[PDB]
Amino acid sequence: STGSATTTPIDSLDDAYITPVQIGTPAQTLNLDFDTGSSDLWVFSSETTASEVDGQTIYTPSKSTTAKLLSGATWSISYGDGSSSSGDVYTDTVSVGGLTVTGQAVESAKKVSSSFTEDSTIDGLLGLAFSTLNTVSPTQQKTFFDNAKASLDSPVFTADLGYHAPGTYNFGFIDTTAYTGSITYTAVSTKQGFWEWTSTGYAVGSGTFKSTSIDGIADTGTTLLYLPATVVSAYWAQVSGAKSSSSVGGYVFPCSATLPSFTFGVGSARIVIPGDYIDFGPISTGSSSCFGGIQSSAGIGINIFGDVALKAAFVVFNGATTPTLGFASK
Repeated sequence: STGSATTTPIDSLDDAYITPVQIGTPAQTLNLDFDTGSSDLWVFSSETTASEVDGQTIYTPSKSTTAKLLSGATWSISYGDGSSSSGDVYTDTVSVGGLTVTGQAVESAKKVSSSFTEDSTIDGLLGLAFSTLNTVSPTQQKTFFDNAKASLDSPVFTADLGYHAPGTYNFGFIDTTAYTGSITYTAVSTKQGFWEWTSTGYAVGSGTFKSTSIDGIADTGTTLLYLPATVVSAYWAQVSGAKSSSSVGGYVFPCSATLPSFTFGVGSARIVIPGDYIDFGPISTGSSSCFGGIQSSAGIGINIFGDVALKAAFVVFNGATTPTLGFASK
């Protein structure tokens, strides 16, 4: 089997991407944020505290003939940005782009934090990291990908995120028309439950490439590129007037600037992030100070290759017995 679904930016800044997902019988279609940095499939639901729902589409398990309460199971998750959600658990049929899993754990939110409530476009998350991070207790549950894997033509999924445009998540096959050149594969550590890999270095603009190992995670659910302070300082030093603002919470730059590209290494290969991808626009409406798309990971504890980096590439998440990650230009 295979599946293929279009993923669409939620706003003009590519702050996140949503992908339609069919849950239950008859299908209830919710727009979920596919997150390779977490391992819970959770949704706004008929059980979500009413004051915490503001425009989202909800899953109503009582209207699904295939829904079953997973008795005694609860879940609770926090994310790197301090947002959180929690609730109980159903199993139901879940389909993505024509690929169907029966008996998938669908985590129904009873509570969500304000950031989720305030984002009307995101109806929940679909985690695609390793199932060892799944938060369901007392019986940990598998991700959609792990459940699907044995049925897939090949045990892989791919992320092809667009810049200010739709893109694609494919399951079970590699679309050889979707990238240029060759895919370079690199080793993954699953020790922390993430798609964790080591970049071979970086360049700023047309500058020379610095060979240096940068350990980080491929995370479709994080908007920006978070790298060590040394690397980030070297980037922003090439933008006149750029500075780190403690009050704003990161590097800002004059909106009149033309940003340089940023290159990262994947083995001997190179992925180039165009300067435009690094512009996240005015810090507040009407401001001439713009927010940068490359920020320090110093306060986080891990480097994160988020959407800013990933959308410059065609990315293969290879879930073979020994997982690997592949990157191609496109």
